[PDB]
Amino acid sequence: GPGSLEIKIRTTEGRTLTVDVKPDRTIEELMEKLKEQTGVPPEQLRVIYNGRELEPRTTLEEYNITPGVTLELKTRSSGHGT
Repeated sequence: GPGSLEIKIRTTEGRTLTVDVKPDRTIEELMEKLKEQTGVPPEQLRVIYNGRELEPRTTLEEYNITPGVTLELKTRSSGHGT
């Protein structure tokens, strides 16, 4: 296998990020990386692979998050609470 893989994450800020992650990792990882990259809190975002919505609880291998792809951030405008 590749071990890890270099993907991209276009944000609600309109910028495209570029991080490397492993296919065995969860979307929680992707949300963690984009947080420390652009600064935006992932709890208010949705990761979008090639026009598909990705939940944090699910793995990368489940969505075929392969190297060279562009994930997008569509807003998740609903807070858990105060």
